[PDB]
Order: sequence, then structure tokens, then C-alpha cells
Amino acid sequence: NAEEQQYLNLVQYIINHGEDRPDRTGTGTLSVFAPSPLKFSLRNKTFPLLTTKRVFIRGVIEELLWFIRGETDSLKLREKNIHIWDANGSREYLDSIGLTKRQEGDLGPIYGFQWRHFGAEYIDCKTNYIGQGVDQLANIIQKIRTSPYDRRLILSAWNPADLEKMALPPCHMFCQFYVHIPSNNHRPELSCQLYQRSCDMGLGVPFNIASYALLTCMIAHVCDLDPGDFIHVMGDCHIYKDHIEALQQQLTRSPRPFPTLSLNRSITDIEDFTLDDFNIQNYHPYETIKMKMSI
Amino acid sequence: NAEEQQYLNLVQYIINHGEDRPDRTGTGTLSVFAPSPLKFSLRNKTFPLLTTKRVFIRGVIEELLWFIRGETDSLKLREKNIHIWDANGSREYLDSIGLTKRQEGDLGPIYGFQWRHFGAEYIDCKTNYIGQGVDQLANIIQKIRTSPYDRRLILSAWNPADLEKMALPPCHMFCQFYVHIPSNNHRPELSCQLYQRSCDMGLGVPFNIASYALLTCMIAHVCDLDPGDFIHVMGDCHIYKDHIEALQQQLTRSPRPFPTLSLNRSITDIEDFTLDDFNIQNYHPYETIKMKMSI
Ligand SMILES: Cc1nc2ccc3ccc(CNc4ccc5c(c4)CN([C@@H](CCC(=O)O)C(=O)O)C5=O)cc3c2c(=O)[nH]1
Ligand SMILES: Cc1nc2ccc3ccc(CNc4ccc5c(c4)CN([C@@H](CCC(=O)O)C(=O)O)C5=O)cc3c2c(=O)[nH]1
Ligand SMILES: *c1cc(=O)[nH]c(=O)n1[C@H]1C[C@H](O)[C@@H](COP(=O)(O)O)O1
Ligand SMILES: O=c1ccn([C@H]2C[C@H](O)[C@@H](COP(=O)(O)O)O2)c(=O)[nH]1
Repeated sequence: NAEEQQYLNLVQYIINHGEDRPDRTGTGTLSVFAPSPLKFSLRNKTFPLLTTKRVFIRGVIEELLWFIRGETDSLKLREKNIHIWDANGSREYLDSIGLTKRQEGDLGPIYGFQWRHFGAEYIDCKTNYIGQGVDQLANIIQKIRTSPYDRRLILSAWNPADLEKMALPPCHMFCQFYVHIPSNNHRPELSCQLYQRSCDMGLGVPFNIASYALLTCMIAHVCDLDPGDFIHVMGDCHIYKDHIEALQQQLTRSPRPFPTLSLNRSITDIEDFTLDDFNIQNYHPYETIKMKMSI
Repeated sequence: NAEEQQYLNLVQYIINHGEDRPDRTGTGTLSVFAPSPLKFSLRNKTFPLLTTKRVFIRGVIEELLWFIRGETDSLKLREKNIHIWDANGSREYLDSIGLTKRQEGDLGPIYGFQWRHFGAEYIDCKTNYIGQGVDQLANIIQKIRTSPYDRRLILSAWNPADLEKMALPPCHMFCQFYVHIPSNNHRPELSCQLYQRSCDMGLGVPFNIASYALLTCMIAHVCDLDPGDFIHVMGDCHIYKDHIEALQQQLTRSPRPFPTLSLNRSITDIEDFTLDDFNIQNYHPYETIKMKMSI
């Protein structure tokens, strides 16, 4: 409600004050740099899925599960009717950035590969990288359980050495987790601060918010913690000019309270979650608003 | 002033509401996660060098220049009578973290090495790394002069694959630059958003604020831009206990206006700056306050 209003207020702010700038995708964008971070409480099982707009949660979970497996083949998502990566993985796109010998769908060493094998030599999206590079995610879980107050709980996909091999350099670049000391005598809280260098407010941001709120909830669950807060920090925060009209109608809408999230099945290893382990109760959004990706 | 007040209000807030938590150094700390970012305007040549406590700006400049040369030998700083890195480079500390074969002073592939040679194989602090790895800094300067509105102007020292080799993992992890469109008809401004995963509010933060304001001014200067804003985002923001004493009073001192900075001699290349090229004027801080480091 008020939390969702933050997002809506940022959208209105960019519409009314964003700088008009030239985009690589030819389309126009209104943009603001370093706006105040968005904050979402994950307490009481609350889950930050926007209500003023239908948010396809299934694809969010599938993408996260795919990242966790260290996968980089977009066909794995396409096989499940998730097409967000089809454009950046297309033969045409790949050739436009000089990746003429990359099979279609092989996005390169993006999120998943960096999260699980940072530093490993990338070959293709069919190779088994077990044991290569550093498994940041496993390391984070292990540290949380061993020295939860550690100040190095970083999960990062930003690898300068691999950028030229990626179909798209990471937008959600890195996040930091923090375990809070027990309030009163409750279960410790796990918070997450995400830094996103480039944020497509109309299309991407709602999914990214959900994505990290889920990840935080998953790692909290597997570590016997309760989820605390999700903090979304943004660099170039923008709106594609062909989304304005639609956002302005979304802006006339009133936020309903967020749904809740229950992690069922009692999963105990981050790698064990599956689509059906996620229980989102009481999600009642307004209709869906069509917002086309600008590739 | 009001800008310096942000810092002061944060110090006091941590003193009063910060979580008490065990530290690796053994000392205790008061800490808060993801407090509101501090923002500093670099317009009108304003340089955010704290006045409520004399900041060793010569040490700030020399460390920055050392970072830019891609240096990792703390002795280079020691020769100039700058000692902040001596402890982390000592035989004792080095061995304490398992670097028993590392020569004293050889910090490993930290900041400067990552900035100019990300991904290169680190050997020691006396090896010539020219041409190895990714020169993020040169790439940023070239992108600004080529396609300023690029959303990928990132400078990062966070390299999971090299963390174990570092005497200390990066505190100021990465920053993102943003070139604003011209306002009215004045020269475009360059802004910088820094993400610091762990901030020693008492000792480090004032130096880091100064350090990144300087870098921003330097890149802008060589790219024919004017400086815009410096935004400091923080993860685990803390105060060391053995520092609270010397900080509660600093909170009694009223902030004077910040000095100004002029970069002269017409340096036109980022690797050409030297100490005398920095002209900090009207810097008049209160007495210097002794604050011990926690190895
Ligand atoms: C310009 C631009 N390009 C992108 C390229 C790749 C992306 C990959 C992931 C995400 C964020 N994550 C998800 C995860 C799942 C879905 C969606 C986004 C969008 N989505 C659409 C349909 C996808 C389609 O447009 O092809 C829907 O309305 O539900 C999902 O199923 C955003 C982008 C952007 C993006 O936001 N903007
Ligand atoms: C616990 C802790 N450890 C650190 C380890 C390495 C660091 C490297 C750089 C900076 C930030 N940059 C500078 C750059 C120059 C100076 C100082 C800090 C501190 N300083 C001291 C003298 C050096 C000393 O402490 O030995 C002074 O009070 O003038 C300077 O000359 C902070 C740390 C911290 C830090 O702030 N805290
Ligand atoms: C690290 C280096 C710097 O430039 N600035 C800082 O404030 N610090 C501080 C943070 C922390 O107190 C200590 C590093 O400890 P850790 O790696 O976070 O565990 O130095
Ligand atoms: O999870 C994601 C991935 C991408 N983007 C958007 C941001 C940009 O509009 C475009 C990436 O383009 P560059 O910033 O790299 O140009 O995709 C997001 O918002 N979220």
C-alpha cells in the first residue's frame, strides 16, 4: 500500500522530472540518477508483488530458479513459456554485438553463471561448470550459518572480465545481505540491499523487486531466519517513452495490500526449491497493462 | 554544512539506535544496515571535506593516485609518510589470514589492481601488469567521451575470485558514473554513486567521501565536464566502540562551510595528476581527533 505507493511516486517523479535522453535501443527514455531507495518490509510473510498491475510471478520464480542452477541457456525458460530473454538471446541480437559464433539462446556468462562460478572460464551454456570459479551463493549460506554478522555477504554478477561475452551485462549487479540481531527474543531477521545500475521502471523493476524478495525469503528459510527488509537502490532509473501512457493509467489506480508468501515442503537446501514450493496467498491485482520490451 | 550535518546526524543515530554486534577485529561496534544515502553537491567547486574534524587530505590524494597507478604495495605509501595500510600489510596480519608466502607490504590484488587490471592473474606487487585484465577506468573515460549516456559506467574492485588473495576485501566496492544532459546551456555534469559494503563512520567514511568526490572531479575534468553530485550508499554502516568517545563531542562542534577544489595545470589525462595539481582552498577544520585503527 504505502510501500507500493513509493514505486508509483517514483514513476510520477520520472515522468515529471526525468531527463530526456538518447537510448541505445533507439527508443526514448525519461531518466533520473540515484533516486531515493525503495524499501519493502518482508515481515508477517508480506511479499512485495505489485497490485496496481498484474505481475506474472511464475516467470519470476522460474528465472530465479534458473539463476540458482547456474544456467545461461534462455531456451530453458522459453520451454516454459517465459520469453523475456528470447530477444537478447536471438541470432540477430547476438550478431549485432559481435557474438557471431554463439548459438541462439546462449546468453553467455550472465547472472547464474557468475553467482555460482564467478571467475570460471566460460565455454557455452551446455557445459558442466561444477567446481569451477567461486560459488558466491553457497558461500553466503555457509557464512550466514557460521558468522551471521559477517560484513561480506555479497552476491555479485558484475564481472568486468566477462562483460564482452554476455548478451546483456547485469542490470541487478549485486546485493548485500545482513542478518539482524534478535529483537526482543524473536528469530533473527535477514535483510537484503540490491544495487541495480539500470532500471526499466515500467517492465523490469516490478519483477526485480519480486525476484530479490523471493531470494531473500528462500535464503532466510534455509538458514532458519525470518525475512527482514528488502532495499532497492537504483542507478539510472528510467521509463521508456512508449510506456508512459500505460504508466499514467496505472498511476490512476490505488494500491491494494500485498499478498503473503509461504515456503512450503520444508525445503532445507537452496538448490532444492521448485516452482510448487512457493505459496502466494491473497494476491488481488488490477488488470494487466501491456508494456513492450525495447530490446 | 547541512551536507556535513547528514553525516553527523547519522553518527548520532547509530550511537543511539545502532545494533550492538560482535566484530572480527574483536572490538565491538554499533551498526545500522542500509541507512539513507548521503548526498553531496560538487557544484560551485564545492569539495566535501569534513570540517568538524581535520581530514588528512594529503593521504586521501596520495592513496587515490596510488589506486590509479594500479599499485598494491603499501610501502609506496609508507615512503610518503602515509601509514593507514601498514597494519594490513604486516607480516603478522598477513599470516593471520593465511598469506604466509606474501612479502610484507604486498596487499594483494586490491582496489587499484582491480580498477586497472580486473581479471589479470596476480603475482606480486612488483610485477608489470600492463595490458593484462580489464582497465575499467580507461574504459569509463572513453565511454564518457564517446557515448556519455551509457548505463554501464561502472568502476568495481569487487572480485570474488581474488578475495582470498587480498589483505582486505574492498570496503568501497564499486561506483557508477552518470553524465547529465546539459541544463540551460552549461557544460554537462558528471555524478557518482558509490556503494560501500562496510563503513567505519569514524575513520574511513570521511576519507572515502573525499576520495570519491576527488575521483569524480578528476574524471569530469579530463572529460571536459563539470562535477555534479556524489551519492554515498551504505550497507553495514557502523561505529567502533573505542571511537564513540571522540565522536559524541565531534557532534558538539558546528560544521563550517566546505572548501572548494580547483584542478589546474590543465592535466588532460587521468594518469597525469600529481599532488600539486590539486588546489583545495579555504579548508579550515576544527582540531584533529585521534582515532585508532582496528587491524
Ligand atoms: C529494455 C528491457 N530489456 C530487458 C531484457 C532482459 C530482461 C530479463 C529479465 C527482466 C526481469 N525479470 C522478468 C521475469 C519474468 C517475466 C518478465 C521479467 C516479464 N514477463 C512478461 C512477458 C515477457 C515478454 O515480454 O516477452 C509478462 O508480462 O509477464 C515475465 O514473464 C527484465 C528484462 C528487461 C527489461 O526490463 N527491459
Ligand atoms: C578498522 C579499519 N581498517 C581500515 C583498513 C584500511 C583502510 C584503508 C583506507 C581507508 C580510507 N583512506 C585513508 C587515507 C589516508 C589516511 C587515512 C585513511 C587515515 N589517515 C591517518 C593516519 C594513518 C594511520 O591510521 O596509520 C590519520 O589520522 O591521519 C590517513 O593518513 C580506511 C581504512 C580502514 C578503516 O577505516 N578502518
Ligand atoms: C574499509 C576500507 C575503507 O576504505 N573504508 C572503511 O571504512 N573501511 C573499514 C570498514 C571496516 O570497519 C574495516 C574492514 O572490515 P571488513 O572487511 O568489513 O570485515 O575497515
Ligand atoms: O532484470 C533486469 C534486466 C534488465 N533491465 C532493463 C534495464 C534497461 O532498460 C535494459 C538494459 O539495458 P542497458 O542498461 O544495459 O543498456 O534492460 C531491468 O530493468 N531489469
